[PDB]
Amino acid sequence: ESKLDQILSSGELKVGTTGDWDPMAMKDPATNKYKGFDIDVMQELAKDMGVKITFVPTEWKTIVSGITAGRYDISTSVTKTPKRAEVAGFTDSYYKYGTVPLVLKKNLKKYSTWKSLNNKDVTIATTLGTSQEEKAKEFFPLSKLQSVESPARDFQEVLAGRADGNITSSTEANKLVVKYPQLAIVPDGEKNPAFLAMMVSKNDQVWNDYVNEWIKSKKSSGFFNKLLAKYNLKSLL
Ligand SMILES: C[N+]1(CCCS(=O)(=O)[O-])CCCCC1
Repeated sequence: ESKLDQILSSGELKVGTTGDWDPMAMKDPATNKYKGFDIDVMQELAKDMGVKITFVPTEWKTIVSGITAGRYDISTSVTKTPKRAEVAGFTDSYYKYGTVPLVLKKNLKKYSTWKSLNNKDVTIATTLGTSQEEKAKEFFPLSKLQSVESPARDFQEVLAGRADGNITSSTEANKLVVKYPQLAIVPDGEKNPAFLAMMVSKNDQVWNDYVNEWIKSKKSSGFFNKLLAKYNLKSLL
């Protein structure tokens, strides 16, 4: 009695999404249309299945519960975690991210390593009260900290030369180095690597297999790496 059967017979694929994640899954302000990388992924899957997508709004706090309860067939991208996998299935991953450091480009030879940013003479900008700030204290215990309060942005301090570096997700960094060509990712790998995947019911092997099969097929023609580039996004190796 797999969801695969129900999706094909009904002609409808139900997709749970928060719609508040630029540029993975957003709603267009005026029109209220869903757009973004995960939306295009789901459009392609429904096209290949010969079915229509139904978007089912949810929030971060309930999006996993929407899978467990059967409010939708599949989620948009979420971070795969052991805790989440106790209750939900995940598809294969198509996007790897982690924490990386940003500096001004001109200061690359000076700050080419994590260790170079961990020094009494270096200032690291952080955002006050965040997860990110706690990680900066872990990675750069010898450095001087500039902890600014939202809405002030940590990266703006780096732009202004008031701090030498900051850290953020590779996703955000990729976006920032696009917008501010004067910035660069310190090329010394990433910390706390993690993976985005779609959730499906933990108890429906047949549907889980079907989506993984489709992902494998798409990967063989570079579909996801091309779609990531469409959005100027890039997966870590
Ligand atoms: C970066 N992000 C997504 C995190 C989603 S997670 O699966 O990791 O729980 C964007 C939207 C709000 C929440 C934070």
